[PDB]
Amino acid sequence: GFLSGKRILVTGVASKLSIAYGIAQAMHREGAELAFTYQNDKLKGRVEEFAAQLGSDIVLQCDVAEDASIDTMFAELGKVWPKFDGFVHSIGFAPGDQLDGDYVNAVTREGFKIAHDISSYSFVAMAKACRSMLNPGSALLTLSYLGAERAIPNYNVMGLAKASLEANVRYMANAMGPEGVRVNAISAGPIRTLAASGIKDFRKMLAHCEAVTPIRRTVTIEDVGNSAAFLCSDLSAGISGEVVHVDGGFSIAAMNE
Amino acid sequence: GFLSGKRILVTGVASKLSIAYGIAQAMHREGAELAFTYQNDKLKGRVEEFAAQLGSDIVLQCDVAEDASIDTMFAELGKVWPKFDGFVHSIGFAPGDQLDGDYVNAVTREGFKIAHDISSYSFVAMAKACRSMLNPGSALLTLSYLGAERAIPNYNVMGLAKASLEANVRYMANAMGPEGVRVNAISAGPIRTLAASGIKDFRKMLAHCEAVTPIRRTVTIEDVGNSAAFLCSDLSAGISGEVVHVDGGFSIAAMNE
Amino acid sequence: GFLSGKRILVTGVASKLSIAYGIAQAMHREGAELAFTYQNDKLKGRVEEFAAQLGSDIVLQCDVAEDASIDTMFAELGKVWPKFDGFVHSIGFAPGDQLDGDYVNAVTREGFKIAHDISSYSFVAMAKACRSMLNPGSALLTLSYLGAERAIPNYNVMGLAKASLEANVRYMANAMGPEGVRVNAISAGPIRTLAASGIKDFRKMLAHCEAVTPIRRTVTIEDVGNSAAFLCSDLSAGISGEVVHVDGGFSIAAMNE
Amino acid sequence: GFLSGKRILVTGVASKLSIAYGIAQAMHREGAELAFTYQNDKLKGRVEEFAAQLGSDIVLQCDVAEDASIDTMFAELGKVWPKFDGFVHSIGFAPGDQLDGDYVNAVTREGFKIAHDISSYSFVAMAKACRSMLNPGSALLTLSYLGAERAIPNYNVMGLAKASLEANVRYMANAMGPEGVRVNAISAGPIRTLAASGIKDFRKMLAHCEAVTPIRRTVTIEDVGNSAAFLCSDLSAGISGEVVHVDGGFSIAAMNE
Ligand SMILES: [C]C1=[C][C]=C(S(=O)(=O)N2N=[C]C3=C([C]=[C][C]=[C]3)[B@]2([O])O[C]2[C]([O])[C]([C]OP(=O)([O-])OP([O])(=O)O[C][C]3O[C](N4[C]=NC5=C4N=[C]N=C5[N])[C]([O])[C]3[O])O[C]2[N+]2=[C][C]=[C]C(C([N])=O)=[C]2)[C]=[C]1
Ligand SMILES: [C]C1=[C][C]=C(S(=O)(=O)N2N=[C]C3=C([C]=[C][C]=[C]3)[B@]2([O])O[C]2[C]([O])[C]([C]OP(=O)([O-])OP([O])(=O)O[C][C]3O[C](N4[C]=NC5=C4N=[C]N=C5[N])[C]([O])[C]3[O])O[C]2[N+]2=[C][C]=[C]C(C([N])=O)=[C]2)[C]=[C]1
Ligand SMILES: [C]C1=[C][C]=C(S(=O)(=O)N2N=[C]C3=C([C]=[C][C]=[C]3)[B@]2([O])O[C]2[C]([O])[C]([C]OP(=O)([O-])OP([O])(=O)O[C][C]3O[C](N4[C]=NC5=C4N=[C]N=C5[N])[C]([O])[C]3[O])O[C]2[N+]2=[C][C]=[C]C(C([N])=O)=[C]2)[C]=[C]1
Ligand SMILES: [C]C1=[C][C]=C(S(=O)(=O)N2N=[C]C3=C([C]=[C][C]=[C]3)[B@]2([O])O[C]2[C]([O])[C]([C]OP(=O)([O-])OP([O])(=O)O[C][C]3O[C](N4[C]=NC5=C4N=[C]N=C5[N])[C]([O])[C]3[O])O[C]2[N+]2=[C][C]=[C]C(C([N])=O)=[C]2)[C]=[C]1
Repeated sequence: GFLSGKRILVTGVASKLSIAYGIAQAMHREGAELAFTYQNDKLKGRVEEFAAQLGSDIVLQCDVAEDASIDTMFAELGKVWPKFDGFVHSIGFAPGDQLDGDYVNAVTREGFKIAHDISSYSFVAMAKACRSMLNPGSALLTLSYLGAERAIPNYNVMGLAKASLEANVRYMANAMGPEGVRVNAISAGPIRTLAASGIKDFRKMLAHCEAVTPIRRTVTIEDVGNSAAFLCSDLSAGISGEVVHVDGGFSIAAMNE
Repeated sequence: GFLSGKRILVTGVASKLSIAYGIAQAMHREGAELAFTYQNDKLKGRVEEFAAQLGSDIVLQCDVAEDASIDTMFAELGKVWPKFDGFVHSIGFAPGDQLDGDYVNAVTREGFKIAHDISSYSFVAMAKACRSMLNPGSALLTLSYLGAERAIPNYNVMGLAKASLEANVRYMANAMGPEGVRVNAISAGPIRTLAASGIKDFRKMLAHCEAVTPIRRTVTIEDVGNSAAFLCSDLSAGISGEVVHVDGGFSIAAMNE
Repeated sequence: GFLSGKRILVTGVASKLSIAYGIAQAMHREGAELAFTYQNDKLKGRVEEFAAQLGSDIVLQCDVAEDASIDTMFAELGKVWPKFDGFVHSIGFAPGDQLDGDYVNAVTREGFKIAHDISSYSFVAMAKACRSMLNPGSALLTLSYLGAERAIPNYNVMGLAKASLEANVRYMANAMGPEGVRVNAISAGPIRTLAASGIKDFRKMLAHCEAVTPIRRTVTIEDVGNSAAFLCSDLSAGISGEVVHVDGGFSIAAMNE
Repeated sequence: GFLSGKRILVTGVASKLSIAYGIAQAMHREGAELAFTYQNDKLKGRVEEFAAQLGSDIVLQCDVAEDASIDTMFAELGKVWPKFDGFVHSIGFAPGDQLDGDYVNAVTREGFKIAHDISSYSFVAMAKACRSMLNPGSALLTLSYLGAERAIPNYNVMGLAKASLEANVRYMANAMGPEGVRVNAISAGPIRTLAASGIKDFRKMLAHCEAVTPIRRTVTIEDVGNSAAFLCSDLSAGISGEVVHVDGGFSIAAMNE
């Protein structure tokens, strides 16, 4: 496949509904060698199981809240992947109280802080820590949301964190391009799922989106995974510092009703 | 390849330096069946020759200045491709007097008109004419330039035409998504070439670009072709109405010096 | 008045409800000396009457479709204002057939032509004609619509025209900057009126807007007039090449329902 | 004055050269009643003196790092202004180590934290504290920089902070709109000063700008003050959630050299 020869590290797998699961599957199908991380002991077994299904046994703990955890993970990856071709950052977080109702009333100093630490800083943290082990032609990827560009109900502070993330993509791209590294983000649409969200009234969001999206449907983790694989392959060599909208055209339309 | 089974029509091939040549090569490598058009008798033989090299013998005349030429071409394609999976619009034009010096002084009613007719209207003209023969899952693609988003010296009126083009992409995406059609544009960087441009002081443009581009180089028709092939494949199903910047991050940086 | 000592030329007044009327009223209130042009005989008296109310007797014909018309209007204007300080361009026209239905179907070569010629080229056309009559510190203004940036049902090719116009603003800005001239555009939201708009199902556009607009109402020609006055005044000295949205935060929110 | 009958609170005055000083001067000139806050004891007298010149004796301390500080400042402010009409937020801070060199290297968890906390969260923090003291028709203003939108050498994490701030503007705009409050930001260009900036090789930023800025000069706190006054006045009633660029067309041109 177009990823054959590539050794990628994938984060934020938590279930078969996880965007990163979809990305992992796709990258594997295009012939990449994958490594996985997990946040805690609660997820360890699920990921190990998924890993194995995708021919991997490089499963490491990483909680991006702790620089030490990041360092230690990269230290262990190195034993087996002294050098590698990048990573997919699919992590995010904020306290629930934060995503409910009036943004001004909801937001707090600490929530803002957490949302931004986990959801935005963490991406560069990882780059900072594995910078030396990345190969030229390596690609870093993160996932964002329209929430960052427009004010979305209930999305509240994640909107801010995402905007920070997308700026991060650009500052990182600029900093690392000269050494062979490309950095982009995929801004995906709300994915239709069964589970339950943090975004309040997500179910509606999905409903409305399908009706007014040019392609007339929500996207899938497949849709998202296919773009990520491309964006992480040498086929995208000319693209860096970009936020690609994978939302079936939702963002470019208006008043479709 | 990821384009296997796909029947694409490619325009604007004029030489081995043509962006569309690069797109054609790439699409062919990913297993698509290609058809070509040519503007006039002066180019007919070169294209026929390229076509053959890419296993095609569907070479038709099309001058997008004439609706009749468009209709007639689509009529003939139909004999052999009653239905097909889209097309790549890589056409553009403006009178030379137009791209030299102060924009206000240079621009004229007629130049503006021509630039916009050929460079922007032509894309929807083609869609209008082959709408009925497109298959669900079909993808339409055009090529644009930063010139459309920023004021670029000498680029003058093409800048306007390009802005019209990029708006066209969105209006077309919105109109055709519901029937299975996706429409995007690639905004490519200035490509390093030997030939001579219409854009005055292009050589400099290339020079400056390489120095301040995050990847530290100009892109290639390969870079561009690889993105187009992806954007025309089912791998991009979740992307429509988008203007993807394939310029190695040039647009996202500033004052790099 | 912050406009005191300015001679500004106002285009496209056609009723007490026209956006240009509101721009005129504000400018006059802020101390500007005004002049008016009208499109054709049928509007002569009306405009002649408004002008009276606005303490002016400078009323000329000008059909932007004709270069000679523009040359002449300025030739005449200069008999009384050999130098002035900016002209407000509130003009645009598409054939109605163009504004209803599927863009791709509705669109036509001629329709496209006319829309851009009148709605876009015209703005530079006038700049070009009075360039030497302008004083340092002059400012040119035009009026856009969100349709330039997003696909909006029925707006169709007007959307492409506006996009072209907004690109014009920057090119013009970049060319006349060094000689003391600023060029900007105001992108107004839909203004609730009683008459009938050439734009299809506009009433609904109105209803929807107020509900989801952050300020919870539609803007007035008053609101628009005021921003207009400011942008043509020395108070906006640091602003050029700008598309200022004056639509109550509408373009920035998403899924407010 | 178009600000007559308004009570506006001004933040971040630290010298005669501070952007807030210029915003104050303009607002005062346009008839606004002003109040000031200072960060710490070391600035008390200075601000107390400016205020005097600006016909005010409302001078309070406020360190946005502390919620209690904000609560108290407003508690005190309310003894004299139980209701007012908007506060101007001209505050931001990063640790210097952060602003020099390779972003990825320079950056650090704490640096990132502080930058966003002070430069971004603070703005909503204040909104949140005086929300009930605000009159219908109030307006909040903040100051950004192009670094939010583009990667700029050395600006580094401040770039992420600003991006976060600009997202805040929209979220805030969308939340307080219905209750009569507008929120906007002015993205100013680099202002030529004599002192020394915490920002690295800034002088050069200055030199470069004037050369390539469409108006061919840097903006003044005067230019910025004026736009500021307007945006906090009823004249800008139709404007909310907006990032107005006040940098002489700089962000819009490309390759002017
Ligand atoms: C409260 C809350 C939480 C969280 C959040 S986040 O994450 O951020 N998100 N989510 C979801 C969503 C979103 C958006 C929209 C919609 C939805 B977001 O905002 O973003 C997202 C993210 O980023 C990504 C992913 O997602 P998904 O796949 O879905 O997810 P999950 O499965 O859950 O996963 C996640 C992950 O992460 C991790 N972490 C956390 N924390 C941590 C971690 N790691 C390490 N460390 C630490 N500390 C966990 O574990 C998991 O695994 O993508 C995105 N998106 C985008 C777009 C769209 C989407 C959808 N879904 O549709 C998604 C918020 C709130
Ligand atoms: C004067 C002048 C002319 C022209 C023009 S255009 O075309 O538009 N262009 N070119 C170039 C350039 C540009 C931009 C930038 C740079 C450069 B533009 O603006 O755009 C472009 C286009 O669109 C496309 C393509 O290109 P290329 O590939 O290079 O080209 P060629 O080879 O030349 O080819 C073209 C074509 O077309 C055709 N046509 C015409 N006309 C017509 C036609 N067809 C049909 N009909 C009619 N009527 C011919 O024949 C040929 O084949 O892409 C683009 N780009 C973008 C970006 C970048 C680039 C580079 N190169 O770098 C490109 C202008 C002015
Ligand atoms: C069918 C058609 C379509 C369109 C047109 S227009 O003009 O272009 N428009 N209208 C309306 C509207 C719009 C948009 C949106 C909405 C609505 B549009 O597109 O735009 C507009 C314009 O531009 C301006 C102003 O308007 P108004 O004021 O409303 O209107 P009127 O009153 O009618 O005025 C106009 C004018 O122009 C003129 N012209 C024409 N042609 C010509 C002229 N002049 C000279 N020459 C020539 N050739 C007449 O006469 C008159 O005065 O603004 C805009 N806007 C924007 C935004 C918003 C708005 C509202 N309304 O809301 C508006 C056409 C047709
Ligand atoms: C090292 C560092 C960095 C940064 C900062 S900041 O503030 O942030 N900045 N600065 C400067 C600049 C910028 C940008 C660009 C350029 C330059 B930034 O980033 O920003 C700015 C700001 O925001 C505003 C204002 O500024 P200015 O006026 O210039 O300054 P000053 O005078 O110094 O002021 C400030 C203020 O703040 C305050 N704070 C702090 N912290 C705190 C406070 N308060 C309270 N609390 C707390 N905690 C002090 O005190 C003072 O007063 O604007 C801006 N900008 C924009 C644009 C442009 C510009 C110019 N300059 O050009 C500016 C820091 C550090």
